[PDB]
Amino acid sequence: HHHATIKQRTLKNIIRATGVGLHSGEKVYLTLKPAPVDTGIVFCRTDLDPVVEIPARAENVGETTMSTTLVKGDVKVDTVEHLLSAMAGLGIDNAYVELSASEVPIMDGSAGPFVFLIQSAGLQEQEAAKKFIRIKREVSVEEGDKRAVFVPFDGFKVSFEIDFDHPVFRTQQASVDFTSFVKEVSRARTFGFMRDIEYLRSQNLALGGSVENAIVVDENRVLNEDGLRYEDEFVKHKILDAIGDLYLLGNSLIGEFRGFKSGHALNNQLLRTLIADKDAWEVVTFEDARTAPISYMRP
Ligand SMILES: CC(C)([C@H](NC(=O)c1ccc(C#CC#CCCO)cc1)C(=O)NO)S(C)(=O)=O
Ligand SMILES: [Mg+2]
Repeated sequence: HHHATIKQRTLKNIIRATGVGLHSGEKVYLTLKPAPVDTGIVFCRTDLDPVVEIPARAENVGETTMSTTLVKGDVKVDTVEHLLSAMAGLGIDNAYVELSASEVPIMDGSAGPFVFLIQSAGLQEQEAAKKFIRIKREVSVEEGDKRAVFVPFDGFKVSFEIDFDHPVFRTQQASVDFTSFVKEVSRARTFGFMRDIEYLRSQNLALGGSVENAIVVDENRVLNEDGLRYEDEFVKHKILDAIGDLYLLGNSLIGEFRGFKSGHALNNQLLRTLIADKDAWEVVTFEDARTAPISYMRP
């Protein structure tokens, strides 16, 4: 009976998965491996000689059209946000993500398969304190009517509001206080509208997309035969995307995020503004899990 530091976590065992890239349609082999303390999440292109390694950090984000992409020179890793959301939701600090192709596999469009594979392998607590980024001041970015904000909050909470001119919503808004990740949002799938598909595919985007890995919406209806997993699956997926984009900070957050029609580009603009404003955040640890504002599942 004593105080217990909240510790960094990595994988207990290797995870292997095969899939297809949502936007490239390429077949890709994925391997998640444990990593030492303070490594962070690092993506490794193992189809290249030499292997190119890209830390999953805000400073390495290149394009943010359709998905969050990591770049180093001529080498990219596309669509990292759903896997990163699973890592953040489960509290994984350190891991190598090996990919045989430029895009993370889409799986079923959600973080569900990733959390299942990770939790089946199990997590391993490590002998070093977990570092948190605590929001100390309000930080806001806007572009037009889009908005993304960090607010101080003793915990971790994400709110999101979207406005789509579309019958399938019959405004969607949701707030989640991390209730917890596996239950609340992990299973929420990405979505696409048929009105955009021919244009997107002409741009070598959405080439792997299908009803097997996305909610496909036409003029009026969801086309997936078995429908939605949640009444508010769309905005729940926006929250999933935000959690993964925010994990590009490299540490879990103590604070609140509020998104208003935000997406990957504005999310990354928010992280860059936050990092530059060192008055607005500090790195903290917790030597006694009992007085911390966050708690994590058993490993
Ligand atoms: C929701 C987004 C934030 C983004 N999703 C996409 O990009 C996406 C997803 C699915 C399809 C499809 C299909 C099909 C079909 C049927 C056969 O042609 C196309 C695009 C995302 O989840 N990023 O993390 S989006 C678009 O609002 O930016
Ligand atoms: Mg998404």
